[PDB]
Amino acid sequence: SHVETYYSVDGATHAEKSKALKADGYRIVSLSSYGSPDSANYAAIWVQEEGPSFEIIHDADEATYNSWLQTWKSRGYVSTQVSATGPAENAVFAGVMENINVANWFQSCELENPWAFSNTTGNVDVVVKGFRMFGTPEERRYCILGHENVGNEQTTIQYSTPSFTVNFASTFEAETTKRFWRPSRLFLSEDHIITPSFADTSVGKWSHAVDLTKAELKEKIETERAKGLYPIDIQGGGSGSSERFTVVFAERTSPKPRQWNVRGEITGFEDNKAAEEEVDSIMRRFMEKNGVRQAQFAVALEGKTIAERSYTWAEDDRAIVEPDDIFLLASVSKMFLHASIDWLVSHDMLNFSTPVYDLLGYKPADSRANDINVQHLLDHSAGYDRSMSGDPSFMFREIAQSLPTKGAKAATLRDVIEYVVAKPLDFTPGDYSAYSNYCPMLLSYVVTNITGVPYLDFLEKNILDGLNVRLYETAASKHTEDRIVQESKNTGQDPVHPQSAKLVPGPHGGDGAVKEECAGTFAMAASASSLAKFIGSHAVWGTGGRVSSNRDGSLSGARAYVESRGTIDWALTLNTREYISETEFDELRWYSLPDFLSAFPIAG
Ligand SMILES: *[C@@H]1O[C@H](CO)[C@@H](O[C@@H]2O[C@H](CO)[C@@H](O[C@@H]3O[C@H](CO)[C@@H](O)[C@H](O[C@H]4O[C@H](CO)[C@@H](O)[C@H](O)[C@@H]4O)[C@@H]3O)[C@H](O)[C@H]2NC(C)=O)[C@H](O)[C@H]1NC(C)=O
Ligand SMILES: *[C@@H]1O[C@H](CO)[C@@H](O[C@@H]2O[C@H](CO)[C@@H](O)[C@H](O)[C@H]2NC(C)=O)[C@H](O)[C@H]1NC(C)=O
Repeated sequence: SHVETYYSVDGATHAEKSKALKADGYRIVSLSSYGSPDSANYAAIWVQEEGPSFEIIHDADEATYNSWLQTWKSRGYVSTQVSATGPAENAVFAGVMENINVANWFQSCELENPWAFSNTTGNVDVVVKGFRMFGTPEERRYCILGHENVGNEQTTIQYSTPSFTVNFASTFEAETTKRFWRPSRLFLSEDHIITPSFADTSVGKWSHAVDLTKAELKEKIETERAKGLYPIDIQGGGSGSSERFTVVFAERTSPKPRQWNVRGEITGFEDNKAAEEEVDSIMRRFMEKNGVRQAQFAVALEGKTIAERSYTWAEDDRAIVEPDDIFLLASVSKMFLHASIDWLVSHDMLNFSTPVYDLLGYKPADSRANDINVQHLLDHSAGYDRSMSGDPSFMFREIAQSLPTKGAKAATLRDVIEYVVAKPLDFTPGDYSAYSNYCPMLLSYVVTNITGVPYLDFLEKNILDGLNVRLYETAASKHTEDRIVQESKNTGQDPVHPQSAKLVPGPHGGDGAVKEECAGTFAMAASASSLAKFIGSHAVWGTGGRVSSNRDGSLSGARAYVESRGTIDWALTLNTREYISETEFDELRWYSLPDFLSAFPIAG
């Protein structure tokens, strides 16, 4: 639990301190090598706790390191730290091998490009555990070490190549704007380039400093120690006068464990308690394997909830999901648009046959766009193929920049429509269907245009019948204390501030959508229960009353599924789409949960 740190020590001092700390029940959790290969310096962190046997090496040339690596590999040991300093031909190496059980690990110190590490790892997702960009600027070499990502941990590392240098301040700001995201390591090269790695695991309060002299580091370590933060990473770079340090501090030595929580009741089943045990077992296996933190399952019969199970597999700093919490619905949002158009047609305010752009007063660049009717947009047969021409729903930034205001103002729904009506169709209306986010955007504008009511107002008054279905607002700052965390590793350029260079999280504009203009297509949020209830009297797919079909949505931060099968309706919400693969999700929604509904009947 006690944390011992040293930095700016030579091989001989490292070896003395190592032998004494180890003999007094410490294990090495961080090793950095830096400086000149003829006089390398070391920074190390040691934690006083029990654990498996380990081996360390330092001042090792390539031959000695590879021989020692291969030797301890052959004895079941696993590389957990790797560092190198100097020109390729002349480099010295340091490392830690541990007697741990890791299925698959990978390491190369011969990479000339860090992106080449994927060829080493094949089809296996890894968490990078060790790194050093060594060599020289003209002849760059990389040590990269990765462990198989058991638990599907969410991580990033931003590499610098001979042809691109990471701006550390802007990367650090972008990555830590994502909720719970924190530095794991701040790797540092001899030419003072930071290669930072991030995680959304929790070590309590944390802090960091970069570009520190040993004097500044010593002060910073004392400052943080008084506050009860201890070093979890330390990295040196440079020799002599230009020696500098990165450091990350945390309250804890290791990530908090996740804890399992379930809320809600199954009420309308033959054997309610045996139904809970089985579906809990299914969801628990899925969430543990895929590292999913927050999820909901719900069954409804004729618009009435007969089952709700809300699931948390999360550290104690994530809210415990309840059945009435709301999840970003992504393209499940579309069934509310279909219901809105159904309302307008059956109240004689619109026809399936109504030509849309003539109704709006637009003169398309494509004569064929004059034939696009309400039905074409419901069916996605209107002529918009995003595989050919890209997806307008994620082009708000590029669209705003094309305006006369030249990116000073965010693009509106109307701006996207005007942009699209001035571009050709990809195909003749009605020839085939191509799944389109844009088609229900244009129909959401038609709803406002015909009624003079904002789409959200129209939904509350005439469609939702008091269901808590809400716009998921774009801005990250509106979501910083939300119970439900919409999780993505991803960041992108900001469509709300189209002249800003600063990357925003994927669920908060990073994916390229302004959610305020996408209520009709994927920007709504609701409970699984609200979904299961709604599809009881509305088409889950297509337009009209209840049908036997299903609908899903995928955005950065969200996965949702709803299905009407037989007499009942069921829904599933996840706080992520970054589960392991589609095959994990498809198995859950197409075998596991349907096979549960078969094996556990509703009340007789
Ligand atoms: C249904 O959708 C259509 C298509 O979007 C929409 O028609 C558009 O309405 C706007 C008004 O909101 C029209 O824009 C006007 O165009 C005239 C010239 O033709 C301009 O001079 C107008 O300027 C006024 O407004 C400006 C902005 O506040 C001010 O800068 C200025 O001082 C003026 O007061 C104005 O821009 C637009 O031409 C149509 N577009 C088409 C293709 O018809 C329609 O209003 C929607 N209907 C409903 C009921 O919502
Ligand atoms: C929906 O369809 C009906 C029937 O085609 C349309 O009603 C017609 O409107 C046009 C234009 O004003 C008239 O010339 C016809 O005489 C109307 N027919 C009838 C039977 O009333 C209606 O305009 C369409 N709605 C929309 C919004 O396009």
